Amino acid sequence: NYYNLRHPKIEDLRDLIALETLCWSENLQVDNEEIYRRIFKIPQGQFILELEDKIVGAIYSQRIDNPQLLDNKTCTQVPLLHTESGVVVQLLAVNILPELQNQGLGDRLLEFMLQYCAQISGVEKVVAVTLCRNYPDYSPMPMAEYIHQKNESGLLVDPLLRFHQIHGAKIEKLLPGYRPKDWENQTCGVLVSYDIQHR
Ligand SMILES: [Cl-]
Repeated sequence: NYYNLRHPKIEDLRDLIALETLCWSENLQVDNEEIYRRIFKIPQGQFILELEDKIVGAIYSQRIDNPQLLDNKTCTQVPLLHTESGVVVQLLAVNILPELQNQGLGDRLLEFMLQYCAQISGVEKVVAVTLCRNYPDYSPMPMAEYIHQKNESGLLVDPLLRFHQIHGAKIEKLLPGYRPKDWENQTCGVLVSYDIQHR
């Protein structure tokens, strides 16, 4: 329960690759080179969660000029969009070791990140391209309808979209072809946005 939150160092590389493998299927993982880019080129944009000298989580980001740039892109191209002075922070992933999920860690990490981005000079907006977890249970309902499907009390039915919703995200739109290998979601990412102006 003794947690530390810090920016990554190069030495974290192998543990963060290990975290990537544990958190995502092979088709959904980013490659080792991208983990290295984040920690070498943009350490101020990433946060690592430690539990007694062991990494158990990470939240990642980069800065881009505007969300429209994400249209018609794949996840492997989006690193090329990074700009040092971009007014939009793009959250790239929230990773929590599966054995430690549903303990509020993701919640705390996202909140911290959101607060942190709100005080970065020049940053106007935060967005993320996330994805559904349970679309195969609802197929063939169109994904464009599914991503807004709320139960009777109003939380989104999809647990990954709900996570963003409960932290103040607005579901913007589908991004077809964002993840060519994500066949359960028919390649589609989901763009969400955070209004950070109150922060
Ligand atoms: Cl640059």
